[PDB]
Amino acid sequence: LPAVLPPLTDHAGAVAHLSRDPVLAQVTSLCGELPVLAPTPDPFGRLVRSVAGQQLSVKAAQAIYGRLEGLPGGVVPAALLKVSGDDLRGVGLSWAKVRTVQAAAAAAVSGQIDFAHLSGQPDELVIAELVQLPGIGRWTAEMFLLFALARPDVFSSGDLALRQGVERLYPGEDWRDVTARWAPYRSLASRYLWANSARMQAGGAPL
Ligand SMILES: [Cl-]
Ligand SMILES: [Cl-]
Repeated sequence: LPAVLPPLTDHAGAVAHLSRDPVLAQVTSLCGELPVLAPTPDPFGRLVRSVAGQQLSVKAAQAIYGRLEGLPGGVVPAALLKVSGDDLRGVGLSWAKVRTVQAAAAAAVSGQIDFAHLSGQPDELVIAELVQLPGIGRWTAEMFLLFALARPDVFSSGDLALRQGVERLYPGEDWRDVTARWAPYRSLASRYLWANSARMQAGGAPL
């Protein structure tokens, strides 16, 4: 299993590598600079945030996480296990999200997932353990690795927007080939695909 690649501290090297693909050379120059992501000091809390916010507006997502933070002991595994399913519903969580949050907390206290020690674990091992939680599939696990843990080399082949972008920009090409070239910077490449979609949604000119 590939060794864990550290988060980027700057994007200069990444953009030069990606810019070897003339499609990304254009996309990166049209979209400009993207902020450098810092790996979270609290993977558990960031997982709960992600789960809680799913399908909600940005303001609603922040609000509900704020209500979780307000429960006794906050967004900490042992504390969350002492809150009733009824009081978790009470903060506004769907039953599906209650079950996911309880399952994640339970996995933390039982040692099934060691959220304090993810940094040494290869992407696929972290993914496999997250996937075993109800309501967390591969896509959610991969989004977590990319955005929460700031891992540099994640291409989520289940992300509709990424796949549509590759289809659009590289018609007739094998996506596995296209995206392999971007390694070891598939996460930044993905973020530039999402940025390009947002650019097009704002009225931008196509490639
Ligand atoms: Cl909800
Ligand atoms: Cl998922």
